[PDB]
Amino acid sequence: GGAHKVRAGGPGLERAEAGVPAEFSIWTREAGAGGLAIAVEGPSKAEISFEDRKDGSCGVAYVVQEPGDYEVSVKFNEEHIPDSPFVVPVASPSGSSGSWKVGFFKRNRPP
Repeated sequence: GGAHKVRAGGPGLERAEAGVPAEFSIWTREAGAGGLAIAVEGPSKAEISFEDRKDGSCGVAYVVQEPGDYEVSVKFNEEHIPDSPFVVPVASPSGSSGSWKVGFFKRNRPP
């Protein structure tokens, strides 16, 4: 348990543009130590990066190449946090078949 206490928010959980970094944060202070999993699923393979803010928050950014609908999931100890998975329409800025899912897993350790 503990996923219930985690929150995430940011523009990258609402809308994104192909090739533009889509950003959000995850707040894990009340949840404490446990395993955090962050994944992006959609028609292209995401590149995802993380910044451990050392204050019980995490900065996430992902970039996808192809427009379409993507799901961003955030799980804590293998359970979806509130509002996860987030469905995000990715627009063209102003195709190979199948779908991809790229996930990153790391132990959250409060400082």
